[PDB]
Amino acid sequence: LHKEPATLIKAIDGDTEKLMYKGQPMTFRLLLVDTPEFNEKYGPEASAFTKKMVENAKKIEVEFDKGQRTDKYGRGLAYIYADGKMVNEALVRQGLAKVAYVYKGNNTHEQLLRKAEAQAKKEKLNIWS
Ligand SMILES: Cc1cn([C@H]2C[C@H](OP(=O)(O)O)[C@@H](COP(=O)(O)O)O2)c(=O)[nH]c1=O
Ligand SMILES: [Ca+2]
Repeated sequence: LHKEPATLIKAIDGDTEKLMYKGQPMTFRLLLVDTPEFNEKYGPEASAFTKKMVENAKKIEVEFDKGQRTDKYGRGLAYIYADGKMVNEALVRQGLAKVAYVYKGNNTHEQLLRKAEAQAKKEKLNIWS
């Protein structure tokens, strides 16, 4: 897989964000994770965590996996990086997301994110508390 440029347009919530990719605005849904909705427990925290991470970054990158690049809603499906740190992993490591929606053929970072979930779960963080 390879990283590609993008710039923040607007944070949306824990696992969706509006980015400019190849010069076009797109809503991106983070692969392999599920954050609570804003109205749910930990949803406000998930939203703030992603928003801070992507807004503070000097450099946003998108990384598509090997399979479908957009979902049935027109959202791009990617790993998003903020100054080289993967937002998908960082949410899971903090117990602000669950590993979820693992579909074969877009699951390259599955095991990395499960390792992070296991550690958030150990530490009883947030969703695991
Ligand atoms: C993360 C992801 C979600 N989706 C679809 C599955 C779900 O369909 P349904 O809308 O029918 O429940 C929905 C979950 O996204 P959200 O967690 O953002 O709602 O997005 C994919 O198709 N591919 C993906 O990789
Ligand atoms: Ca969600």
